[PDB]
Amino acid sequence: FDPKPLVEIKEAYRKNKKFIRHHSDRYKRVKPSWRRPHGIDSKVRKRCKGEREMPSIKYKKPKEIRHLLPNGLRKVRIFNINDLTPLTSLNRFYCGEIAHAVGARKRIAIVNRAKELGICLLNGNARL
RNA sequence: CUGCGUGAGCGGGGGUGGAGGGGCGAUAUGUGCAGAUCUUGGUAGCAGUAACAAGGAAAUGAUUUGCGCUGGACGAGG
Repeated sequence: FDPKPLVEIKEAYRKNKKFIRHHSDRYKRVKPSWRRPHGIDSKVRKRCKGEREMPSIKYKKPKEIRHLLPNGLRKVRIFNINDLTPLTSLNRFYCGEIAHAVGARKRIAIVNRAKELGICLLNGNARL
């Protein structure tokens, strides 16, 4: 089908590189979120041997698998019972997710609609 | 603890918590920090360290005995 052969092209493009800020393992006041250096003596900016590597557009994914869920579908966020309506002509390419702040009274209503329409839920079986 | 994004960042799950919180378009800005012998607050190592005190005794201590030298009044100040 759609999910099964895509999940193995997705795995061919997985990188395990992280892009962590220089010296963030040495000072607690430097946070790990990425920043580019500007110093007059900076060696990360020159790409010397041994230093951490910088991010760039040559690591970006093909358009067909970028943002794919691990099971092979696209994610949609759902707040209402009326949010499921557009997922009827396409219920084999999407996987719904119920927002965190929706209460358990309304979650019963959403979970029953999606069962009688054949729509996958990434989030069901929680807070029940 | 876990998913997505080259990245700035954005989601979901289990505890805690006990009242509010968001998306999208235009618009107004006191709009993003590692440094300034930066400002204010809190906290380490140094270190239980330097420095200081432990005043002669007699089971008891209104009794016996050993040592030091300021002692008593008026004014200012309190």
